[PDB]
This record gives sequence, structure tokens and C-alpha cells, in this order.
Amino acid sequence: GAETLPAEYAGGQVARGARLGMLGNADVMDAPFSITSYTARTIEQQQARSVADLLQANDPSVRVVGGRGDLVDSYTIRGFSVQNADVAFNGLYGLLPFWRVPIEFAERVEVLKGPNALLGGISPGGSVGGTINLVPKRADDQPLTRVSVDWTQRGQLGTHLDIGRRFGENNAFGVRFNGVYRNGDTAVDHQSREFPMLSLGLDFRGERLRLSSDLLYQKESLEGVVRPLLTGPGTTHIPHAPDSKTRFGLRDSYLDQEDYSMVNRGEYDLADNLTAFASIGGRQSNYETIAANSILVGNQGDIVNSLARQRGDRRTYSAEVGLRGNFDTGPLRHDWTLSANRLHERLGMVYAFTGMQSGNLYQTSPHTPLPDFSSLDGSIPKTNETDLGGVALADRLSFLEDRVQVTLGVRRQQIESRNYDQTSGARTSHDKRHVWTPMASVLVKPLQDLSLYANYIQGLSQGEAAPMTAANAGQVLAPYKAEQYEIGAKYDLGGFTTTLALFEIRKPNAYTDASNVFRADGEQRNRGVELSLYGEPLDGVRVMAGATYIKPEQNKTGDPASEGKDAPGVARRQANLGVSWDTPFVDGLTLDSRWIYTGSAYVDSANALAVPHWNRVDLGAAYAFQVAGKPLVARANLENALGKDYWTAANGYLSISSPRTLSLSLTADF
Repeated sequence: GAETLPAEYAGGQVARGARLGMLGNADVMDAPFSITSYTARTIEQQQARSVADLLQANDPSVRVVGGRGDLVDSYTIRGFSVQNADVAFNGLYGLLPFWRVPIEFAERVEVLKGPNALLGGISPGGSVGGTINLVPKRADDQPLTRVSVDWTQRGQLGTHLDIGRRFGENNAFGVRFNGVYRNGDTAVDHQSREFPMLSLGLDFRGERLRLSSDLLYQKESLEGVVRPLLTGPGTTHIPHAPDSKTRFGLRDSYLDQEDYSMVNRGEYDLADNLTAFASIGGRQSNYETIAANSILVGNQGDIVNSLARQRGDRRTYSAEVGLRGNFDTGPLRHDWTLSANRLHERLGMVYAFTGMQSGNLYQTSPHTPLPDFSSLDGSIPKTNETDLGGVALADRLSFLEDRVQVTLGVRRQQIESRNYDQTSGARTSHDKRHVWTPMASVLVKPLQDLSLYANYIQGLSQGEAAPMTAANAGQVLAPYKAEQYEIGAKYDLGGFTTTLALFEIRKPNAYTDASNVFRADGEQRNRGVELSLYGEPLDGVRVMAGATYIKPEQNKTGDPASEGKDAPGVARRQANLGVSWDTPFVDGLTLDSRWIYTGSAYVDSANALAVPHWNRVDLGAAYAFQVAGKPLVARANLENALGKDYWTAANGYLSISSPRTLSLSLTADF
């Protein structure tokens, strides 16, 4: 089935299948893309709380800008920025917590590398680096009553309930509830965090009919918000990163971020060569913050913090409907999908920038004045409306008993947004566009467990508005069409798998020329090679290793200083090594270690400002034992065990690393 949960691979850390958007789930060995699915088992073993926690620790292709002390995580994949708002939910956009996705309710977190506009449409934030997909927990036939308690430096106390029950004749119905409450001081100076979460995974399992509904409520409240460090006019060197426990932003910043959503999905088998599917969901996202970005002033660590209040009221609806079928034109099997999607968003977004307070990278900021932001009080007016919707047809041609697979598709994508000024209410822009966007893949299986593949596919981003400073101010440009070519090979030796991939991704780039006209005349050309090994190559020894190399070229700019230079915030070299070891010498004891490597990178387009490479080491331990007949598991996770302080580079700013962070938990199944 297209929505069948793919099985766990050897080792139980990753799965052997992942979603290919409108196409449904495909086995890794049948997918002409680089897909990785991390399992709930990994999530629980590493005590990962967010998508960022999981992905940066295990995946060679994914690095996190922002981080858990900040209000937002974003993800660099294949040398392109991926917004947390572009994280899909069973393939649907716009239904997960906007700024940072929690995963304690997640059965799977999947990564499809590279653009994928044919498979799932444009994503709302316009990301093209890759599509992260969450699969929610479902109720197993065997009843589950799981309670865990946990502690995290410095005083975060947590409880997590995971309760699953099936009812009705033949267990047709399923109910899975996750509830988390986590509250206390974080590991960063003068920061505390409250986090309630509630989730329900409901499903109906019928003969010709499958239904599901997911409800999520989540809220993150921070006292103290870590924020980027921006480069300044006369920045000549990047100062060395402060101690990660230091908090050099606005002392009395706060965040209150709330999201709740519901999404109903279903399938109906019209015949056993035809299935209809539909989804409809909505999300409310409430945003409140006062915080400051830090800006370098001078070169020896002085900063000025620039304060801001922001408020957001965001209302999103997201739907899809379609048919999946199959027939035969002789020796060719056709597996076709016709699919339409529709996203509509109403956004109220107000902001005011006031306050410029002196500070220093190496000093936790003192209590400082909060300017009066009373004007933004009251009702949040509407400032944006967005409507995205497309129709897509795709055909997977199988021949020679599935050893050769050719997939083709085309999508017509509709993009439409309106903007309204926050103070005056005036209509400032109405962008409306449509683009066709196709794909073609070929996958050949010379050996039953060796796949070779190639794909071509595109990414779509909405065009930018020319800044208020340019000779076409406020004009909204046509959408940016990214193009991916990829080839690679996957080899599955039973207990472990090796992959390789070579890709190029080209995408237009917008800047203002010498005539002060804003145009999309730049191009980024990212070519890369990716190597991966995962699985259980020895009994009780699970390994997840990988390495990436990319040349991220600014192969078309207007300036000789940046022409042909590296895209900022994209290291050329990155690597991950994870080992999980069941000790034959203690019963129930498992030890884990991870090494995360990120090469040097640049923050500026002329590449005059380099930040160093960095290394992170995690250590973990899990102890499984019985009391009164119940299974219990005590766990420890030590992130950034060496207490390394480092900058993660981005385009014009840097995110400070998180400190050494120990988390302890006890889990009991009743």
C-alpha cells in the first residue's frame, strides 16, 4: 500500500522505505532518490526532542542553523536552506509547528535530499534543499502504556506518556496518545523553557477503506532567546565563539509559540487496480516574541543588540485528493498517480524594531531596557494571504520484472499571494503565477540488491520583492526554478547498506545590479557527492556513517569579489559517524557514540570572513531491566561531550552552538 509503514532496516535505527510525495512510500532500493528514514527507536535512544536534535546528530547531509536556545531551527541540505515551516506531515505541507517541529510523537522522520517539486508541489517557505517528512505514531494491536520521566541540564524536568489502544471487531480502530510536559532551566545562562505537548493518532483499518486523523497541540515558552550574530559593515574577522553557556543577546527576551493542528486522511479502494485518496487539515500558529539579534561592532567582540517585538497569527489549511492506479501495456506495468493539492494561509504578522543596546560576545547580557511596544498590542491585522495549489500526474513504468524502472511526471503549480501593510492596511502586492514542473527517473537493478539510478527534478521558490531601496521597489519577481540532476548507487548486503550519489543543483539568485535594478540574474550551482553506510554490520554493533562533499558555487553574481566564490553558510566537507554497541559483557546495556564534523565555511559572499570547522561528540548509554515483571529502560545522553564552542555559518550571520547537555530518563512499559 502507498501509505503502508515501511519496515525497519537491520539495526532498527533507520527504515528501508520513505515517502516519495504524491507517489507514496517506496523502498530505499526502489527509490531513484537519496532517502533516509530515522525510526522512533533512534529518537528514544538519543532522547532527541526536535527534528533538529535528531538530524544534526545522525545525518551527514543536514546541519542546523539557529538551535535549541533560539526560537527557530532551519536546516541546510545539499547547500540550500530548508525552513522548518517546509517540514511535511505524511507528505502534506503547512500542518506542523512553524518554528521547530517536536518529534516525541513521531514514528518516523524522513529526509528526501534535493528538490522535489513534482512529487509534493512548492513548499510554503520555498525551500529546495530537501523535504523532511514526519510520520506520526499509530496504535499497535498490542496495548501500550508507556510512561517516562526525564531530566536535562540544568533543571528541565519532564514526563512523557505514550498510550496506544485498538478497539472494534478485528482491531479496526486505533488510538495513540502522546503527552509531554517539560519545564525548567536550560543549559544556557538565564534561560528557562516550558513545553507542553498533546497528540492523538487515530486510524481506522478497513477492508477497502483506511482513515486517519492526527491532532497536535504544542507550545514552547522561552524566557531568554538566543539569536543570530550578524556581520557588520567593518567586520574583518569572525571573533572566536564564546562559551556556549553565555547568552549575549537580549537578557529579558521571551518567546511564546503555540501551534495546534488537525488533519484527516483517507483511502478507498475503488477496485483492486484503483484507489482514491484525500486529505484535509488545518493549523493555527500563534507567535509572540521580544528578542534581539546581535550585530558585530568592531573586531574584538563588542556587539550592539537590536531589539524587536513580533506577533503572529497564522491560519493554514492544506488538502489533497487523487487516484492511484495500474494497468499493463504488454511487458510494461504502469503505476500511475493523479493528484491535486491546495494550501491556503491567512497570516497576521506585526513587528517593530526599536532599541540598540551595547553588549559583548563574551559576557552574558545584563538586564536592559525593553522599549515600549504597546502599539502592536491588541488585534493582529492581516498582512499576508497565500494560496498554493497544483495538479500532478506521474507514471512509474516497470519492466523486466521490476529490474528496470522509469518514472515520469509533470505538475502544474499555482502560486498566489497578497500582502497588506501592517500600519496602513494598504494592498502592497498581489503575485500570481503558474509554472509547469516535471521529473524523470531511471532505476536499474543489475543485481537484486544493487540499484543504480538517475533523476531529474526541479524546485520552486516564490520570487522576491525588490527592496524598498531599488529602482523597482516592491516589484515581485517571477518564481525561481531550481534544477536537480542526480545519479547514484545503493548496495544492500543484508545487514548493512552503502550508498553513493553525485548531484548538481542549479537555482537562480536575486540581487540588485549596478543600475539599481533588482533582478534574478544570479545563479547558484551546487555539485556534490554523498557517501553513506548504515545498518548492523556485526551482531550488536549498529553503525550510521556518512560524508558529503559539495562545491557550492556562486557561478553568477554581479560583483567580481563574489564571482565564482562559495555560497555562504555551506561547508564543502561534512561527515557523521554513529556507533551503537550492545555490550556482550553486561546484559541489557548499550553504549552509543557519535562524531559530527563540519568543515570551514564563509559568512559573506566575497568569502573574506571564514569561520572555523567544528567537531561535536555525543555519548550515550541505555540500560534495560525488569522490575516486578515490567520492562524499564534507563537512558543517558551527553550532547557535545567535549563542551566545544563553535559557530555555525549562514548567509550574513552565525548561530552559537549549544553547550554540553546531559539528559537522563527512565521509561516503563505497563
